[PDB]
Amino acid sequence: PQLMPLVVVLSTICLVTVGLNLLVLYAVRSERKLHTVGNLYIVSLSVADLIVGAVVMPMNILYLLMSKLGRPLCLFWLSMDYVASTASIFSVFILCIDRYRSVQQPLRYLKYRTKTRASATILGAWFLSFLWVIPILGWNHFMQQDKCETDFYDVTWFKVMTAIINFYLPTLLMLWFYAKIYKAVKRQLNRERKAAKQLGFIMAAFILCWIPYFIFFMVIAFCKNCCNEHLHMFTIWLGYINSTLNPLIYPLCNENFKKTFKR
Ligand SMILES: Clc1ccc2c(c1)CCc1cccnc1C2=C1CCNCC1
Repeated sequence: PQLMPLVVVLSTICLVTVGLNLLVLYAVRSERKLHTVGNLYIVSLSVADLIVGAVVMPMNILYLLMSKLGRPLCLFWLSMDYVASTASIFSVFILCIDRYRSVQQPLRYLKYRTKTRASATILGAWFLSFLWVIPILGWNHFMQQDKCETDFYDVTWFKVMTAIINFYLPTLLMLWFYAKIYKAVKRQLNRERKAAKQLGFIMAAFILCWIPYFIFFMVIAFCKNCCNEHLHMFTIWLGYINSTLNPLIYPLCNENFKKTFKR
């Protein structure tokens, strides 16, 4: 009776998130000058972003309006949320791989940046994401140990290991890549400058949005009586606000999106 208007606001977030994602997808599939050989990489993120919104928005809202469906639907919800997040933070990983390779002194380079390899690496990211999904459905039947939380919530060590891997290794390798990109930018004395700003703003938006979620998650990872239902919702939804913002963060630095966004 005192939290429903907030639920309505989070529901209103859905329309703009889905609209922005579909707008980016249509922009890529329309303009040849915008149909860049590398833009397809970021498209993966957008596609993942779109999935996120849908597969998370009503269901999680249906989690808030209701108090504490069945097993298959909620399990699929968790699995697809996990695959969407992993696919996003590996589309960004592929983007940083490609920026690192392309800005590294391109003498015997620029010949491994085609579109077939773009599709191949996107397919590989999707396949590895599904391989990460498989544990969500099959935590049981592999090991032998009303609400539907993560199935391995009672297992602290696996939780810590997966969080550590899927945050540190992407984010730390990404910071390495961004630092070397910035070093190359500084030594190479504007489109490259705006690409650097785009990568920097995407980095700032995750780090800032998913540092509270991860810090509180890792505090939970060793103690149970340390976070209620409140200090977690306000972090998950800042992260999803970040996912919504990324389609609008794209034109801020790479503003070639002018004509296609105002057709
Ligand atoms: Cl960068 C990032 C940030 C958060 C998460 C991931 C990736 C996926 C892996 C992962 C593993 C253990 C616990 N939580 C998660 C995350 C979730 C929970 C499900 N809903 C989406 C957010």
